[PDB]
Amino acid sequence: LDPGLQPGQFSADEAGAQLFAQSYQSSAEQVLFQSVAASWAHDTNITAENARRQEEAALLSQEFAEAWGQKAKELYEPIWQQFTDPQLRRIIGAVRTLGSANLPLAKRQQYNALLSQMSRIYSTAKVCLTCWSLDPDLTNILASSRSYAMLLFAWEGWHNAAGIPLKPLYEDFTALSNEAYKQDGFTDTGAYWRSWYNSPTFEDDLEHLYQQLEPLYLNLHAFVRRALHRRYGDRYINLRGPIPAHLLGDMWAQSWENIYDMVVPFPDKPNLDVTSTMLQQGWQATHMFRVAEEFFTSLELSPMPPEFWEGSMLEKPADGREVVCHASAWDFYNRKDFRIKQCTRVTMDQLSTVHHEMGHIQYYLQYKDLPVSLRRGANPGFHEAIGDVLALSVSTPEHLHKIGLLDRVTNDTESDINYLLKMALEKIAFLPFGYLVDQWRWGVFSGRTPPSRYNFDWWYLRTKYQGICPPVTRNETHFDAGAKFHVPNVTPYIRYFVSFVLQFQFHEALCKEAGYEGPLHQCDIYRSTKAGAKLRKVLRAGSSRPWQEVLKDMVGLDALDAQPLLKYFQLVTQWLQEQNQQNGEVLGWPEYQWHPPLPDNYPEGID
Ligand SMILES: *[C@@H]1O[C@H](CO[C@@H]2O[C@@H](C)[C@@H](O)[C@@H](O)[C@@H]2O)[C@@H](O[C@@H]2O[C@H](CO)[C@@H](O[C@H]3O[C@H](CO)[C@@H](O)[C@H](O)[C@@H]3O)[C@H](O)[C@H]2NC(C)=O)[C@H](O)[C@H]1NC(C)=O
Ligand SMILES: *[C@@H]1O[C@H](CO[C@@H]2O[C@@H](C)[C@@H](O)[C@@H](O)[C@@H]2O)[C@@H](O)[C@H](O)[C@H]1NC(C)=O
Ligand SMILES: *[C@@H]1O[C@H](CO)[C@@H](O)[C@H](O)[C@H]1NC(C)=O
Ligand SMILES: [Cl-]
Ligand SMILES: [Zn+2]
Repeated sequence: LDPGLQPGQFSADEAGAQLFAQSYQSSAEQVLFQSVAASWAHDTNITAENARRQEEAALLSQEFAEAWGQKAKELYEPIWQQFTDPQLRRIIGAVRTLGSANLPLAKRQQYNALLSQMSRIYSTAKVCLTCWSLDPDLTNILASSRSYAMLLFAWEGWHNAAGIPLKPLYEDFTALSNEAYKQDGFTDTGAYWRSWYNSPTFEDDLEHLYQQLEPLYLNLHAFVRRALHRRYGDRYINLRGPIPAHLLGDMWAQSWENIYDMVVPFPDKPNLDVTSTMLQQGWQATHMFRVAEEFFTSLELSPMPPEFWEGSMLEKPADGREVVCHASAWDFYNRKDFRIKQCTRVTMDQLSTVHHEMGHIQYYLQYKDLPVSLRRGANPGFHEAIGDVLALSVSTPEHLHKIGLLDRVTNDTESDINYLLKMALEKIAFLPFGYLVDQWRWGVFSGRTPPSRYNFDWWYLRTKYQGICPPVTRNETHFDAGAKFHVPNVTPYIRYFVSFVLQFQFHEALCKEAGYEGPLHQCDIYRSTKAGAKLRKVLRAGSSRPWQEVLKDMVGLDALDAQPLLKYFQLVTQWLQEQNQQNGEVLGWPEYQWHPPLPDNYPEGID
C-alpha cells in the first residue's frame, strides 16, 4: 500500500476521528477511483488482461480496507459508537467493516478471480444456431416473437449457456463471501446485506407488504394467463396451472409490458406502446438520454456534465468488443466523472431504463460533496426509486403527447384501464420476482439452500410467487438463478422490491407538492420546480441520516407503505377482479405440477 494511503496516528478517544475521516476520505477517493476505473475498463472491454488489471485494483482496495479497518479496532473496538457527531459514527462504522479484506491473501485473490470469471461467463454467453447474444438478440426475441418454439429456443439456450458453467464458481463464491463477513460478526453475507436497511423487523415488514400486494398480482396473473390461452391454446396454457416462463415478454418473466398488445383490454383506444412511433420518428440513444436529461432540468435538478457525455457508453460497441451490456450507472468518487453504461435499444421500456439510470447519476451529482462514506442512497431502495419516479410522469398519455410520441388524447374510463393495465404489467408483475430473488439468495448464504438444491429451491420460489414453470425439464445440473445478471454479478435484489413500493410513495408526495389535484395515475410533475426542490432535499442527504427520517420529511411517514401503490392502481385492481369473476377464472395455480409439452420436432422445426 502506497505510503500516502496508509493510516497515521490518532487519539484512542472520541476526539481522535474527525481528522481520521478527513485523511481517510483524501485517500479513499483515490482508491475508490482506481477501483471504479479498472472496473469500467473491464466492463466496457471484457478481456483476460482487463480482468487481471481489475483484480489488481481490487487487491489494492482490500489492502486499503484492511489497513484502515485494523486501526479502528486497535483504537476503538471496545469504546466506539458513542455520542456527538451522527455523520461521523456512520463514516467510522463503514470504515471498520472489512468484508473480503478479512480473507487471507490467497483467498482474496481467489474471491476477486471468481467475480471476474462469473462476470465474463454471464456477459459473453451466447446461443448458437453465428451466435446470438442476450442483448440485443435474445432480448428482442423474448419481447417480440409469438412463436412458441422460437421463444423456447431462446429461453432454454440462454438458461443452459449462462447457468450451467456458473454453478461451481457460485458455490465457491458463496463460501468465501460467508467466510469474509463472518469475521465482521455477521452470521452470513445475507445478514450483512439486510443490515443496510437498519430495521430489526425488515423481513417481517417485507412479508406484510407482500401480503397486501399479492391479490393484485394474482388477478393480473389470471387475466394475462387467459389472454395467453386465447393465443397459444390449450396445449401450451393451462388455465389452472403456472404460466410457461418464456411467454411473458422477458427472459425472466420479470415484467410483462412486451405482451401488452396481447392483453390490452380496449384495443380501439390510443396505442400506448409508443415504440413504433419512436422508430418511425428515428429516435436514437442520444435522443433518449437528452430527453431524460431535460425532464431533470425541468425540475431544476442538474444537467449531465460534459464528463458524462464524453465518457459514457450509450450503445453497444460495433467493433466486436465484448461488454457487460446490463444497464448500470457509475460514480467514480472523484466528484467529476459519472457515467452510464447501457446497450441502449430504441424502445419505450428502454426510455424508462434511461430515466432509471439517470436517476442514479442525479443522486451522485447532488451528494458529490459529502464525505465519501455518505455518498450512498438513504438505503439502496431509494437509489433505485429516483429515476423510476420521473418515468411514472413520463409514461402518462398526457406527457407522451407533450413530447410528440402519442398523437391522440383521450380521458375516458377505457383509456384509463388500458394505461393502468400497461403500468401493472411493468410494476405489479415485477413484485413477486423482486421479492423472491433474495429469498433464494438469503437461503443460499444461510446454508438452508445448499448446492444440491440451488435449482429445486429457485423453481419452488418462482412457482410459489410468480406462478410460472420452466418450459423444459430442469435438474440440478441447471443453475437457472445464475442466468439472471444480479446473481453472478453479486448485486443485491431486495432494493428493487423496496423501490417498487417506495416509488409510488415518492410519486404521491411529489404530485401533492406540485399542486396536482387529479387522479394519482394521471399526475405529471414535469416542470414543477417545487417537486424538484422536495426531491433535491432527499438526494443531497445521501446516507447522512436514517432513511426512516428522510422518508418522513419527504412523504409524512417513517415506513415503507403499500397504500400509495394501491391508490394508484385502484381502478384496474377493481376492474381485473370483476373481469376474472365474470370470466370464471381460478385465481392461483392449483395444478402446481403442470409443465407444457415440447413443440413438434423441437428444436429442428424452427427457421
Ligand atoms: C380526466 O378526467 C378526470 C375526471 O373528471 C371529472 O369527471 C368527469 C366525468 C368530468 O365531468 C370532469 O369535468 C370532472 O372534473 C379528471 O379528474 C378530476 O380532476 C379535477 C381537476 O383537477 C378534480 O377536481 C377537484 O378535485 C378535488 C375534489 O375532489 C378538489 O380538491 C379540487 O379543488 C378540484 O376542483 C377531480 O377531483 C378529479 N376527479 C377525480 C375522480 O379524481 C382528470 O383531471 C382528467 N385528466 C386529464 C388528464 O384531463
Ligand atoms: C439434466 O438434464 C440434462 C439435459 O436435459 C434432459 O433432456 C430433456 C429432453 C429432458 O426431458 C430431461 O430428460 C433432461 O432435463 C441431461 O443431460 C442430464 O443427464 C441431467 N442431469 C442429470 C444429473 O441427470
Ligand atoms: C480493450 O482492452 C485491450 C486489453 O485487453 C486493449 O489492447 C484494447 O485497446 C482495448 N480496446 C478498446 C477499444 O478500448
Ligand atoms: Cl439491497
Ligand atoms: Zn438501478
